[PDB]
Amino acid sequence: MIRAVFFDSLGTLISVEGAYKVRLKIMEEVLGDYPLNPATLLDEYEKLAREAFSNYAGKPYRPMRDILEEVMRKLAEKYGFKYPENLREISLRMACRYGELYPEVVEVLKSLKGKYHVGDILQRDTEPATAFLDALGIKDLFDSITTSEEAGFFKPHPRIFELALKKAGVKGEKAVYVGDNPVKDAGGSKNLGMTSILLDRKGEKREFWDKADFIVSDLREVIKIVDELNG
Ligand SMILES: [Cl-]
Repeated sequence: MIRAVFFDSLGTLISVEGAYKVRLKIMEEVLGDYPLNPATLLDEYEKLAREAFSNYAGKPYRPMRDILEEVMRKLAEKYGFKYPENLREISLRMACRYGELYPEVVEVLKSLKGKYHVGDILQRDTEPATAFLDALGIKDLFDSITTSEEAGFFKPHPRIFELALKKAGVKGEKAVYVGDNPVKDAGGSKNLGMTSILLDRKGEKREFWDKADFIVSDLREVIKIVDELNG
C-alpha cells in the first residue's frame, strides 16, 4: 500500500507568478537606482544559476547560497553594479514577503496528513528553506522535511530520497513522489521503487510524461491516485 506522499514544495507548490515576483523583487533590491532593467538581470541570473548547478548535479553537496553568491559576483562584474552585501538576507525577506502557494496546496496537505506520512523533499539549504516554509504557513503540515544539505548530495543522487524514506519509516514501494521535473526524480527516486507523479499544470512537458507513472494538473488529483492505489 501507499503510506507516504512526498512533495517538492519550493518547486511544485509555489505559484509561477509568485516565484518570478520573488526573484524580480530581489533583483530590484540588488540594483537600487543602477540603470539596468531588473528583468534582464533576472534572466541572466537564471541562466548562470542553471549552468552552475548543472556542474553540481549528483555531486557532494555545497551550500547553494554560496553558489548563488558566486553567480551574483559574476553578474555584478559583468554589468558594473556593486556586489550586494547580505544577499541571502535580501532573498529570504523577499521570499517570505512575496512567496505564494498554488491555491489548493494547504487543503491537499491537510487532507493527506491524517492518513499518510506527508513529506517535503527539497534541494535548498535547510535553514532558509525551513524559514520559507514557516513563512508560507505549511512547515508544520509536513511530517518530514528533507533537504540535499541533510543528505550530502545534489540530485539526481538518490541519498536525499533514501533519507526521506527513512524518516517515513518505509521502503520506496510504499511511497509516491510528486514533482515537476522527471529528470532529478527518475534518476534518483525510480531506482528506489517510488511511484512518480508528474505535476504539469499547463500540459507543457508532454515529452517527459513517459518517465512518470501518473500526470496531474491539480494537486487535488494526488489524493485520488493514492486512495485508489490503496483501494
Ligand atoms: Cl538556498
